[PDB]
Amino acid sequence: GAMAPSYRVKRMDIAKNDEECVVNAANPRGLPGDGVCKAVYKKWPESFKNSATPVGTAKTVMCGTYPVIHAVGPNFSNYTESEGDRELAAAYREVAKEVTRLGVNSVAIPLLSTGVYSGGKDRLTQSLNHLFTAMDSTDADVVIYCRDKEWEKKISEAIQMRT
Ligand SMILES: [Cl-]
Ligand SMILES: [Cl-]
Ligand SMILES: [Cl-]
Repeated sequence: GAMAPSYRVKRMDIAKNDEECVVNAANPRGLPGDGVCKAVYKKWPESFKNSATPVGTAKTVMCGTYPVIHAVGPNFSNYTESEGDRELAAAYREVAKEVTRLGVNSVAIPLLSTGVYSGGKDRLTQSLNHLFTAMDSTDADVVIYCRDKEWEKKISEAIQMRT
């Protein structure tokens, strides 16, 4: 575990992370996809061997010795708000199980279901709060990756609020 487990936020491409493993915002079919998923496919394409997994789950595939945790959030275009919220919470719970099992001291994580799976809604707070619920009991250093300047400020504020 990390000496003093922390949360941090960075505004940059998660494919250039400085952590011991990465969480992909995957699709259920293990396809290259777009956004975070396409960046992850370009950087770790070996990790997409048998990476298909259902919504609300995470499946880890090694690229060399570097673990890629494929986490499948719900597409809110297809799910009800209620069922989508349950599957989004579940995906993060499965990420915490994998991070624990791998014994890593640090993980790079995107906000699941906040881009093309958002159903056109701002889900920063919803997604981040499910991330915290799952990861708070882990002792890995968590580094959240985002691309928008206003998102970086709001995520940083939420981290700092808990102290
Ligand atoms: Cl970048
Ligand atoms: Cl997304
Ligand atoms: Cl973003």
